[PDB]
Amino acid sequence: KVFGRCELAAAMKRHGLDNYRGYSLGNWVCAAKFESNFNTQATNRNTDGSTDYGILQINSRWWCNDGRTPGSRNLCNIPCSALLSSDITASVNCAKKIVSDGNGMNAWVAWRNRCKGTDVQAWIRGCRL
Repeated sequence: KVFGRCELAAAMKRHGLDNYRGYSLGNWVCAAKFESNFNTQATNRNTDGSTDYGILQINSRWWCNDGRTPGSRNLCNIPCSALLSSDITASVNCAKKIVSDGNGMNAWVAWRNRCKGTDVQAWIRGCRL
């Protein structure tokens, strides 16, 4: 499912992501935009052979099991197919785990190189949330 900008923001707020570990809702929308483009089915193979899954392009190396990432962990205890569901609940649950560590939303390359430092608030602008 390809989300709308505001639709998604609204859904993430519902899931306890607005200012989660100090990161306002616009940061999360911005990340989704440049990670998946709001498409929950986005998958992307990494050079190391791990695969990024879903709306927030969560990685098989650490967070989920795709059954083909040798030497990996599954710290969110989920199949990576759980991350392509149009119900964003496992993506968001697993995001809270990733951001709660020590590198924050710097774990998301697209956030760091495309959101960090921006007027991220623009991503929830004109959204009835």
